[PDB]
Amino acid sequence: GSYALGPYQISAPQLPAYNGQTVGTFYYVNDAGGLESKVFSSGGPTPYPNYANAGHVAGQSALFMRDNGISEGLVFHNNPEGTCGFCVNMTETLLPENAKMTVVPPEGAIPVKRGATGETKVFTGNSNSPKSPH
DNA sequence: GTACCGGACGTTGC
DNA sequence: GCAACGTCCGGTAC
Ligand SMILES: [Mg+2]
Ligand SMILES: [Zn+2]
Repeated sequence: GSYALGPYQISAPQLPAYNGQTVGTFYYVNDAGGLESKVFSSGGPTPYPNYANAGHVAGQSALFMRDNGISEGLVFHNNPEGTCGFCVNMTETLLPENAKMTVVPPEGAIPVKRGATGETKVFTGNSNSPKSPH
């Protein structure tokens, strides 16, 4: 399908085959009207190791939106197992208040473990901010 | 190499 | 109310 982001109607872009590391592409709209994109990769150092979803594509996207003050965003990833239950329950925490970010798993995704979902999830950030690690 | 630990948030089962 | 459970993660004990 095609998802709306401001005035744009964007579909899923080409992503590398899932090798074991989840790679994703994140789209937003700049303070002018143009469409910008950034690639996020699983792993890497995170400022919140106390949140199990901070190392994921959805968590890195949420933290990016919080840092750069982005209100709307749209991310596509390539993980066939879907979006983990952590990213389901803690994204709105990580996300700044009233920020809208939809996470689109690859089409045809099949969850395996508990909490993982294969459908699109539209998160709405809550007034809660992430707890400091120390 | 395998096997756990662990913060943290909401869900499910009891 | 409480126990298990969820990583795309590192880190620690065998
Ligand atoms: Mg929040
Ligand atoms: Zn996740």
